[PDB]
Amino acid sequence: PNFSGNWKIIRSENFEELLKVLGVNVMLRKIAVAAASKYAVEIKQEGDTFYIKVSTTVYTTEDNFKVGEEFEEQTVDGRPCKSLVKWESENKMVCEQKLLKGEGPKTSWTKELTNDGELIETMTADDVVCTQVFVRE
Ligand SMILES: *C/C=C(C)/C=C/C=C(C)/C=C/C1=C(C)CCCC1(C)C
Repeated sequence: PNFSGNWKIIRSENFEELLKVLGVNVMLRKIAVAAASKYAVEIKQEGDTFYIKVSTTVYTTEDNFKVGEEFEEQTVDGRPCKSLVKWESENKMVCEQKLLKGEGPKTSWTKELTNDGELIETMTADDVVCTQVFVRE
């Protein structure tokens, strides 16, 4: 049992405050928080190669990477960035991002497989950490 599976969110904490740090106005933050209640993640892991598909009711993106190899994605607020994933431990990885253009808050994410079958994702902007918890569908 590795990261592979179809994961459905059961809990999201501090997501609105993450988007506030990132400059989203209140009305869209509330609509984004509602959209995150349908957040789903599909993972296929082969070694340190990861295929990820993150989706909501009306949107879906893919985001494939290999640990230790730089790649391009977008920050949570949508700005292009270059990213590098490393292991922290057997079942936790950390990704550091650097903006491709301009400046902005410092952003990163983590994924972790817990002993109790949960997937925990965090997303960070400066001081503020959002935590989302998933279970296998
Ligand atoms: C390893 C995990 C990854 C690459 C996931 C990143 C997640 C996002 C960029 C999520 C963004 C969201 C919005 C901007 C609006 C509300 C719904 C979300 C959670 C899909």
